[PDB]
Amino acid sequence: PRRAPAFPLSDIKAQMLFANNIKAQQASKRSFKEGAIETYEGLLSVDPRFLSFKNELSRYLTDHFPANVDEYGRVYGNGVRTNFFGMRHMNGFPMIPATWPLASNLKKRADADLADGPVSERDNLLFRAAVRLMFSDLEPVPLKIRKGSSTCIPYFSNDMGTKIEIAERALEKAEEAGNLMLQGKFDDAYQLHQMGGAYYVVYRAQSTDAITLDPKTGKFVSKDRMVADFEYAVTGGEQGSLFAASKDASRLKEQYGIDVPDGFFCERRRTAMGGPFALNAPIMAVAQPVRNKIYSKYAYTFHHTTRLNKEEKVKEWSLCVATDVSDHDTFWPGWLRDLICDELLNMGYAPWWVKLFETSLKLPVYVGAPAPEQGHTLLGDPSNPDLEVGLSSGQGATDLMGTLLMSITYLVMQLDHTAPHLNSRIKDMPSACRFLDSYWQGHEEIRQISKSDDAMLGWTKGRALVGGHRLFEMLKEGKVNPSPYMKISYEHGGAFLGDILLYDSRREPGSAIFVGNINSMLNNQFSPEYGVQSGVRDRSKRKRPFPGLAWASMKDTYGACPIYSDVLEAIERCWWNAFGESYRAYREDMLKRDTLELSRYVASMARQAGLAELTPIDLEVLADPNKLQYKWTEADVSANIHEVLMHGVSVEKTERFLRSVMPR
RNA sequence: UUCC
Ligand SMILES: [Mn+2]
Repeated sequence: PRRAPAFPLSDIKAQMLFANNIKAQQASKRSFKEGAIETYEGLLSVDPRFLSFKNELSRYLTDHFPANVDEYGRVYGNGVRTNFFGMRHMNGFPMIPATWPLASNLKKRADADLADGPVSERDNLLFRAAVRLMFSDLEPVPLKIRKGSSTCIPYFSNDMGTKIEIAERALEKAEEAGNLMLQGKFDDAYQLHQMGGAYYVVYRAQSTDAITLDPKTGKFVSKDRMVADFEYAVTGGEQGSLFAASKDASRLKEQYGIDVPDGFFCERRRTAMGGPFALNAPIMAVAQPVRNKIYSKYAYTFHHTTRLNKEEKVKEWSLCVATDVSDHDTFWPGWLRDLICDELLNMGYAPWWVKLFETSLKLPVYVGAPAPEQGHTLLGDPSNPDLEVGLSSGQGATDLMGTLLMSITYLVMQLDHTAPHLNSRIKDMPSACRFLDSYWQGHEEIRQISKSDDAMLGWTKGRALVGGHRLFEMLKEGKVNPSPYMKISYEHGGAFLGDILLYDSRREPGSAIFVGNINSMLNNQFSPEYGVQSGVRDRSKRKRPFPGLAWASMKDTYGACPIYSDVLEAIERCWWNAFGESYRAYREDMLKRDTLELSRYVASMARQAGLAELTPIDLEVLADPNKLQYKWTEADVSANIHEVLMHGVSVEKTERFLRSVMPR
């Protein structure tokens, strides 16, 4: 299957990915880096008192609150779905090495017995119907840009004025670039408009990962995370090795003189990709309108906000199945990319725009530093984009691509195993569209609520119900994958978008409730993914702008957890043992300081008005903008708060851009 | 130095 071409940083093809400015040049050369994160102002993640705190808190909570998950993966009782040892990592120090991204996932999919295209005409009609329902009758809106985000290849600018110019210039020259691409002139498109080149691979921390305590040895064991070396990555797995990264932290003592307590490990690192902003801008200009459409018209299956918002839907079901998808982004099929482009062309979308979109899902990737003495290599040839990495995280519409794939995959699962009587409803495009439009509004006996690779599938009373139970049973047995498209299983400890579905003795959706995940509160408060970046003066540009504000939304977010009170008290007690101070007081102080500092960023609130007008979501997002990247959408945040985190491009300009893209 |  052809190895992918690879070029060292020194090669002209890689050099061309970095503009002649210090930032870009430094991004190209950055070597492996690690170090303790500043968990909170003045507190490092490896501070002896903090690790002592984590040791005691994790053992105590695990021992006193064992998981309550039944044989079908439904959590009940204490609402706990696992041990609490996940907090035992030296945050800021990664597992070595991180993985090289797979240049082609075709073999990976084939070996996993996944299909290389819609397996039946019905499936082909549904995937295409999804494209028609999602990309039709879109309303333009201004292109919003995250403050402080990098434009990556080739400029690596973080300056909002520069980003706005890049975005406006891109919406203006997109057509010309796309047509150049239609002519096979990728180098031209890239050199003239910076549309193309590659994704810049950045390795991010998944701060908490599974750890178990071996009753026999009394030693802790970290979950092995398999990583691919360069050979494996460029040959799509045909050669090279797939092996377990080392999470052993002993090295930190010898290397940095850091004391490492027993049972503390290095963090799991995941690949993330920064897209070339000039190419992403014209894609984002279409993506937001699509989100606005599916979150409004198809709100039932796609717009999720609070625990109660989700609860109201699942309540009406007779059966709720919490699914789980294995490695969604790397398994995502390039044929769906081509199917989507093809259908957009049929709907009348501008060819040059579709070309831009298709190319963004075939782009080469530049690998920075997976480990010491490794990296700085471009995978793929920018002159002719042909990678099959699956779904690139920094592409302008990754969320939509995952949602489109999975939503139809789940529907097909329901049709295949429970509702054959609904197949006659899907005879052609018009009927497929009508059926999908109704299914997505929650009007059929089979339903779902989903977002990318997270979802809950439902069956009301009816003919499909009996099949629903058979499907659930098949998932429990876990011997046969219920889908030809992705590896699907049931989630151990069913949850949807952060909220655990707590069942009572009846184990039925009608008497079940969504509660926050208490473990996530712990991950967020004691294992953040980033330090506080106290050296970045503009807080709005930090990964964690106002960390202290989360204390004010805690009760609203986790109050419904059965053991909420208990955890807060175990924390207070353990923090006292470790620091000789009150954690609560410590947090109230951080809350006060950040509340005072927030007024400096929000025109709305007076030079000291409280948080009175802000919602729980507003607060969680100010403390962790990332949640606006996987949990909520712009519309869920008060407008004056959204302005703090994002800046937009003129409405007139995106409006003019959209008009030229969409169907006449 | 990404992406509702
Ligand atoms: Mn789930």
